[PDB]
Amino acid sequence: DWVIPPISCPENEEGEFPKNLVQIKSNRDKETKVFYSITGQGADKPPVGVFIIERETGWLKVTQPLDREAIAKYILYSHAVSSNGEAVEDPMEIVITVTDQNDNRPEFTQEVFEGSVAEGAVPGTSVMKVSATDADDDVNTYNAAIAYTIVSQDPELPHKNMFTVNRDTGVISVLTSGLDRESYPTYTLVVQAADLQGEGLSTTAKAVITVKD
Amino acid sequence: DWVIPPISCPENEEGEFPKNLVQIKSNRDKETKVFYSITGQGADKPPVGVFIIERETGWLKVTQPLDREAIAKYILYSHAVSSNGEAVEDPMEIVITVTDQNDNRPEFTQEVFEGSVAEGAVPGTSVMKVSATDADDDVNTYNAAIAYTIVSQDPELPHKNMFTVNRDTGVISVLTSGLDRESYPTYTLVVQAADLQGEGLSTTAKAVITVKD
Ligand SMILES: [Ca+2]
Ligand SMILES: [Ca+2]
Ligand SMILES: [Ca+2]
Ligand SMILES: [Ca+2]
Ligand SMILES: [Ca+2]
Ligand SMILES: [Ca+2]
Repeated sequence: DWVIPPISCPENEEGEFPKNLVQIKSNRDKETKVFYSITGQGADKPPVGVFIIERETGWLKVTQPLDREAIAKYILYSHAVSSNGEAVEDPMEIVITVTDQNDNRPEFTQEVFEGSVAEGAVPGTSVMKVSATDADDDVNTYNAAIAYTIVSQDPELPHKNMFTVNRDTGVISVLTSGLDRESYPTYTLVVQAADLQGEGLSTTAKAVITVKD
Repeated sequence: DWVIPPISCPENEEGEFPKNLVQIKSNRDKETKVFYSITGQGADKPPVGVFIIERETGWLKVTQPLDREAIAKYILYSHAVSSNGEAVEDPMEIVITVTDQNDNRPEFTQEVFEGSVAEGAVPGTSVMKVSATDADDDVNTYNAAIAYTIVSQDPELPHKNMFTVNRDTGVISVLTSGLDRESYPTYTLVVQAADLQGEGLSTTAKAVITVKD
């Protein structure tokens, strides 16, 4: 069957407010003068006044930019009251969904990750995992699709690239041979996480790897 | 009962196109992949491509600025077809109404109106009528609500204001005494018509009045 989807409104809208969303209507507006109102969170309950309805025309409007990450869905109820003061409809549920924009940058779950690896570990050996989260919409967009990279390694010995990271999982592995605890007991890697599959907003953190016997 | 009003779109919209109007949906999109299309005048029939629908999301959009005075109402039908090629809904009627903007100036139905009046006619005597039309929406707005005025009179004798016009009807009447055929056999009046009850767009024409015995 054909059905009516929730009203959709993108977050972070700019320009002239308020903005029309949709017109609601009671077909009793034929017999009497009808006045429309809305109730619910976002209307008369917190956050108050985010949405309003024009009492005589039935035009539902949004008055401010929205934030999906604050509230992703609103449930309101419309009311219809004649000029003589009687409700001429049962209140009608109205659903509004807020659509996503890429406005949150990824964040590593810690500033410094620690791991260790045996000096004799064969190339390919998994050492540790770095992890980042992204508040944007991972279900319907790539705004939270994170790619992990290694930005730098200190020291750059015995080779510049002793390790590699899984672009999707943040698991760091031994890339080449030569780890040597006596010479270089510790490595500090700067790792990067970036959304839009690596092309978007980005953040960095450190991974400190202790070489063991 | 609560009912669904036609989609409303203001004429002469500016900025980024296309613009979203509303999202339609088949709840069979649960069982199979659904592809949406629209037919009708404004879609696949002239004017072609004014409205389109995004095949996978169901978002109906308008691609150009509209002109209420060209077309004030569109009737389209939406279709729903599975990826395997069967229609999964009966086509649904979709109505779009175009809302008015004050973009037509009034026009007198002729460039020169002619009338005559007996020189002895008492003040108040109705002489002639000027008439203007306005293509904008006279039902729902004041965009075609015309006010008539007299801009000038030639000659300005025996008095500057021998006549007056009904602001609403354009009927011109004798305002004062002194008309005298031998002295001033003819008057040329410039009359004005302006919408928004006199405050809006305006045009002028002439009224030529012959004084009779
Ligand atoms: Ca946000
Ligand atoms: Ca993001
Ligand atoms: Ca977001
Ligand atoms: Ca127009
Ligand atoms: Ca007009
Ligand atoms: Ca118009």
